[PDB]
Amino acid sequence: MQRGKVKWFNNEKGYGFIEVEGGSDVFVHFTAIQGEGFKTLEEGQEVSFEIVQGNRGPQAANVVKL
Amino acid sequence: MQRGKVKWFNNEKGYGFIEVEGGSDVFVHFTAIQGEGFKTLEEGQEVSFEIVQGNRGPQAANVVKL
DNA sequence: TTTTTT
DNA sequence: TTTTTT
Ligand SMILES: [Ca+2]
Repeated sequence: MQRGKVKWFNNEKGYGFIEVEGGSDVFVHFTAIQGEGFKTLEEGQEVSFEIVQGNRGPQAANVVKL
Repeated sequence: MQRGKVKWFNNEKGYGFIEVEGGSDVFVHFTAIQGEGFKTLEEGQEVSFEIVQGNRGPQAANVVKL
């Protein structure tokens, strides 16, 4: 196990490097990253969903990218 | 269940709207989105990790944002 | 990205 | 975002 700080990361390429004090940078591919990822939708994305009603209006539930 | 097409989604705000044929747009909060999210690292992020050797050299495994 | 239009 | 330097 090692501690480091992300040197840079490129979201188009899916990788970057971690800097380590007194050592070489370490390559990181996105698939190695733990934890929940960032949830987003792109303009034009086809989706299925359920409609529900909240106190501020209707909204989508169970939104699946088709 | 309904189908639609994302009209716009704002990553800073964490929400957007889904267009549906013949109906009002439907609001979508990011927390309603299903599937794995986008895995990324931000420059300067402190991380822990393990090192493994692939056929192009060492790389990080089990990368956790601290 | 933490809640109703762009 | 699909694999070694911004
Ligand atoms: Ca307006």
